[PDB]
Amino acid sequence: QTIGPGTGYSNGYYYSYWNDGHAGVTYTNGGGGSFTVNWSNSGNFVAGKGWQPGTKNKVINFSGSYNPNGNSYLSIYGWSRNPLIEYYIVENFGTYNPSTGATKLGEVTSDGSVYDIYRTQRVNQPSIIGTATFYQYWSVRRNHRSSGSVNTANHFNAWASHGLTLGTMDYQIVAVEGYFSSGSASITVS
Repeated sequence: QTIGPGTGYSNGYYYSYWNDGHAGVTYTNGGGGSFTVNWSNSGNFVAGKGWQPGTKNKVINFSGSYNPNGNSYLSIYGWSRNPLIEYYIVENFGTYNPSTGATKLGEVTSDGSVYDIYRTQRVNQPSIIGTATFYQYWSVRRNHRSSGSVNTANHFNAWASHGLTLGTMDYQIVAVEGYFSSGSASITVS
């Protein structure tokens, strides 16, 4: 509620807010499923509310406003362990296209749009377990939106048949991620 980086609960919802230490972000937990993040000349941060652990069949609802001014993402975001996987199903984003860099593996239609499916590999990056090497799986929504429902099952199933296995689920969050930019977002999860 103007919280510094951390993990916890605040009315049945798990929250996770991570940043690289750069100034510029203010993350506020609101009641229940709500949080606000406002950032001006940020570094890299990831902030959001949801579930710990997540599930391979959750259908996640979100509303509110997302107003990026530069490099940012609004995604269903989470991790799995063994294998260590960072995954993103991106609903909307700013000036930087998330697929830059990626290998396209396929497509899937869910909740009103087809999404393009990509795999990237992070080498010696922070993870949930500390500095690690891991694959990053992405579904990018062609038709961008700031509110809706996501049936996660569709994405995890598509990923599976393109050969992108997932281990045991860690947290599963609706997150706004920023990379050295500015913006505003107020979102509510359910």
